Amino acid sequence: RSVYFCGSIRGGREDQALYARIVSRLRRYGKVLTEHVADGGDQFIHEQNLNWLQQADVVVAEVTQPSLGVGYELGRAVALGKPILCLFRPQSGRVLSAMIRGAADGSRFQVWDYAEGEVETMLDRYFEAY
Amino acid sequence: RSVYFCGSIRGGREDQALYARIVSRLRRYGKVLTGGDQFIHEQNLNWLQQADVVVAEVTQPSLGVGYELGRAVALGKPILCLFRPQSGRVLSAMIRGAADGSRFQVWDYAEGEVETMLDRYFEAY
Ligand SMILES: O=P(O)(O)OC[C@H]1O[C@@H](n2cnc3c(NC4CCCC4)ncnc32)[C@H](O)[C@@H]1O
Ligand SMILES: O=P(O)(O)OC[C@H]1O[C@@H](n2cnc3c(NC4CCCC4)ncnc32)[C@H](O)[C@@H]1O
Repeated sequence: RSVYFCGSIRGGREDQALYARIVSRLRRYGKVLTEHVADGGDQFIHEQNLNWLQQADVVVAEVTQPSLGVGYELGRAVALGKPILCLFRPQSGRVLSAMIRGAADGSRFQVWDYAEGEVETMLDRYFEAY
Repeated sequence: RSVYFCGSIRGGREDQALYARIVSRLRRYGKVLTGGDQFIHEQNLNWLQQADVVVAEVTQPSLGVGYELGRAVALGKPILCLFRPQSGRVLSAMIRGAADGSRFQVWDYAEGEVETMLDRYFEAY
């Protein structure tokens, strides 16, 4: 089973520690294809990621930090019909993009509010139901 | 003929005045098309499917602008991305790496140059 994890890089690395926790937890549920997010130029990066996205069985995104790449990955993922879980922290004090919040089906595309400490329990809840 | 314009909102409205200028200039080249959030998403995707060209100002990081570009690429839309390196920011590798120089172009520009960059692209067309 393949999992594609999305999180901000050039959008900012403020949530890196949280990304590492998410990736560690995701390894219980499959192979994390994009593990370097939590640590040939741009063309290669893009194509390598697109190939991984096509292979992935599920896409998990932490969407608290605004990022073009995370948004782009989610857009491509929806077009591929992938099951998507977005995780957002309201305590950040920001309001989540209407385009992400509004993409929610509440089934194939889920957007869940969580508190920083609960990330592991949220992922367990999703992958128990998956 | 019809144009979808993308720019950061909840990502930050720092460049809002610039966006307005982009939109004014786009009017010469086509019709600019652009629960609560569910409706906004549905409306925008409808416009995106109808669009003949997609233009995005990608200087301010934004999930929504990224998502629009992802959806637009999957639909094979011609895409122009405009980026300001004098902002001090480095552009997303996923956006820059998506470019192919034809159906997906990324153009670096300086403050005051945006209209001429638009004129060139739409004169291609
Ligand atoms: O850099 P932004 O915040 O626009 O996008 C981050 C998202 O887009 C993908 N991404 C962005 N830059 C990446 C990247 N960059 C290289 C590794 C560090 C410097 C260049 N490598 C792999 N994936 C990348 C990641 O999977 C991540 O989820
Ligand atoms: O809000 P972010 O920065 O994630 O995304 C902005 C992009 O996504 C679309 N968008 C986001 N919020 C929108 C919106 N209303 C939101 C609901 C209250 C104000 C913002 N109305 C129309 N389009 C919107 C725009 O076309 C814009 O290009």
